Amino acid sequence: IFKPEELRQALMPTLEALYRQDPESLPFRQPVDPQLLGIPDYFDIVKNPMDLSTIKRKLDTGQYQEPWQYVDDVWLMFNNAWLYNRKTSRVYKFCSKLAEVFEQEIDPVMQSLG
Ligand SMILES: CO[C@H]1CC[C@@H](n2c([C@@H]3CCCC(=O)N3c3ccc4c(c3)OCCO4)nc3cc(-c4c(C)noc4C)ccc32)CC1
Repeated sequence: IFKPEELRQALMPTLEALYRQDPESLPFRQPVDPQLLGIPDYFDIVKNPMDLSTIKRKLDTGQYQEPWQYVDDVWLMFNNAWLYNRKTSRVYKFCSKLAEVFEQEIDPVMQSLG
């Protein structure tokens, strides 16, 4: 219902705001690799992986038809990390910071799109 360029122009700054977060975004900039990490149970627990680079690609390639699909992918990323990692880990606390940032950025944008 939305043109892919309008979605990208409006939404990409909110993704850029996540990428700008250092150290917090670094573990989220590429898909979780259970082979490199030695965690063969990762895809048992996380059935639908998501990360910043995959969200960026879906914006870049026109895979979102409406902006709540983008918001849902961002929250899928967050919920995957909170689900798999322990609350004392960097990834878990880093994820919480990304959620704080995203909440503030996505707010005016979703209003502007609808
Ligand atoms: C810049 O490419 C690298 C980024 C980080 C690396 N990676 C590591 C490493 C494994 C070595 C031992 C260590 O200590 N790692 C580490 C952990 C956190 C870091 C960090 C390094 O450096 C950047 C800031 O935070 N574990 C990770 C866990 C996840 C993850 C998420 C999200 N959901 O579920 C899981 C499980 C994702 C990436 C991970 C992988 C390539």
